[PDB]
Parts: sequence; C-alpha cells; structure tokens
Amino acid sequence: ASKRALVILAKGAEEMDTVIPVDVMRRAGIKVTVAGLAGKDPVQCSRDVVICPDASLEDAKKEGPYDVVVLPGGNLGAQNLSESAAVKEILKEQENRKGLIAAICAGPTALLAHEIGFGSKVTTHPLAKDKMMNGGHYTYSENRVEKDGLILTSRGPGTSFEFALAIVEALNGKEVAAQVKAPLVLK
Amino acid sequence: ASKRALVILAKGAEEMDTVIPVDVMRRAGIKVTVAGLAGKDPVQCSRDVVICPDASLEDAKKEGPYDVVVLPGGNLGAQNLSESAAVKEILKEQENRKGLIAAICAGPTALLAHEIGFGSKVTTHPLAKDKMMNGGHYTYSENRVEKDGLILTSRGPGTSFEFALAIVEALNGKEVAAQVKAPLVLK
Repeated sequence: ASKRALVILAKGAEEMDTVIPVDVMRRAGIKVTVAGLAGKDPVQCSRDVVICPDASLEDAKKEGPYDVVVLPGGNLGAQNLSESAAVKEILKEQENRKGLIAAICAGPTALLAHEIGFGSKVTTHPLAKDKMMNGGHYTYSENRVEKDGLILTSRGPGTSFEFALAIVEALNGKEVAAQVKAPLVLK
Repeated sequence: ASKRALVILAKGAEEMDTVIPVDVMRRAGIKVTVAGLAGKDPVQCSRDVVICPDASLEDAKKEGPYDVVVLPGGNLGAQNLSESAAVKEILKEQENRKGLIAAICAGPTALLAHEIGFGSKVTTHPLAKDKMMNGGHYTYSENRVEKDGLILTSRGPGTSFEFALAIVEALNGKEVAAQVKAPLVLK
C-alpha cells in the first residue's frame, strides 16, 4: 500500500515550496497529486515558473482521502488557499480524520483562515508570523520544521528539503527518509 | 541594464535543479528565459513535475547572447542536452565570448559531451563523477559549488540554493547575493 499526498497549487504559489516537496515525496514512493485550485490549467507561480497540475482540485478531492495535505507558500498563493471553500472543506475533513496537514512559509496562514489546528505550535516564514499569530490561536516557533501532532509546518524555500523529509518520515518512516536524503547532497 | 540567463529545459530534467536557480535568479533581478530544448510545449521533468517553458530553445537562441547559460541535471535531461547540436552551438559560442556557463548535478556531463571547458576544476553529483571524468579532461572536486573561471558547477538538489547564489554573485555581486539569500531561510 502506498501513501498518498495532495499538494494544492494556486496562482502565486512559491514554486520552490511546491516542487521540492512534490519531488522528494515521489522519491519516497508517495503517490502525489498536484491539484490545481482553480482547475486543470497551468498555474503561474510567484516567480513566473508555470506548472501544469496533475488534476483539478475539484477532481482530486473526489479521490481522497489523502495521508497528507500539503499547502505551499507564496503570499498570493496562500491568500488564494485561504479564500477557497474547497480548501476549507478538505482541511476540515483531514483534521477530523486525524490526517497529517503540512504547510510551509506563508502556507500556514491558510490554516488560520480555515480555523485548522488551533492550539498547535507552528512556524512560518518570519514575514508571515504576524498574520499567523493574529488572535493568538497558535504558539509560535522558530524551528526550521515544527510538528505538533498532525500539524507540520516550516519556514521558507531554504527549509523545504527538511520539510519534505519530515513529511516522508511521518508517512514512510525514518529509514526511508534517510535513504531519500542521501542522494540529495544536503548540507 | 539587467543581466540575462538562459536555462535550457529538456525532458527528464531534475525539476528542483531547474526551479531553484530560475526562482533565485529572478529574485536577484536577472531576466531568465526558461527555454524548452524540444520546443515550446510543456516539459515532463524527472519526478513528473510538468513545466511550461517561456520559449523554445530555437527562439531563445536568436535572442542572445546571455550572461549565463544554465544546464540543470537529471540524468535523462542531461543526456538530452548532450545529444543536441543546438546546445553544442550555444555553449561553444558562450565559451568563445567568455560568458559564464553553469551546470548542476548530472548537468556538467553535457559540458563533456560538447567538449566545453576542458582543463577546468568541476564537481558533479557523486553518481555522475565517472561519466564526467571519462578521459580525464577535467579535474574533480567535492566542493558543493566549484567555479573555475567561467565554468561553474555544483552537486545536487541539496546544493542548488548555493549554486544559484553563486550565479547571482557572479552576475550581480556579493551584496545582491546576500540580500537575496536572507529571505530564503537557508541553514
């Protein structure tokens, strides 16, 4: 049985925050669906890399549930995730079934928007801290990767390998994470 | 005047090796053209991320010269780069005009194929060393980023931020590289 990941890709997403987890999860043997928030059409990311999703979110949501739901960052991408009723329902359903939710950089601010995981320790990009902390619903961390039960968060493009490997460890174990890590040539 | 980069994107390219330099160079104010080797159509990368190029290589080559030519890795992507007469002519012209050439992971093996930069110190992914060193035309290094004049090389996805920032330093200087680096949240 392979584990399955849903990566929700919106216009303005940070392309590094998107691609590094997709690639590293696929190296781990996870079945990853890159789902376009707005449909199946190509998505223009924050630094103008254009990525073609595997499916629309409308279609991918009918194929779950997923062992992890991943929210990339990019301020405008996270804003789009935060405004979507479909994303709200996916995350609420994932939380209710005790499934992992992973978000990086500005991505965790969509958790706030959707009232997901309140009372958890979280990290974000430093510039997203004030947005995430509005109302005091989370406890903040400066760790590069933070995991408080089912809520897994991380800080930025430069923490995206660590983030992705933490997802891999959570789903497929420490040994698979270590095996996937070595050929990456990480610090 | 902004500096310009040509990133040559072939089927089977490593998507992390591709996207991290494109994004980081754009953060540095470099004008980056992601050029599809085979045409303008979307490119299926090694871990199945599909990237839409900005232009075909046929068109982008008519718009140079470029201040850097970047060759991503991925074994099958590097093989495609190595087999292309267009890539041979671009790299030969770049070498002749004393322009920077940057290649990561398996990417440097296309330099060997095209007889570019012989006599330079280079690095590659560890698994690409034997291919790169066939004939002894380069001197090998285990540094995470190696630069020997105009030939700039690096090892893997996990060295791609360092690689990209070395390109930025070469084109736009140390201060711009440091400014771009800080918001990335690197180790």
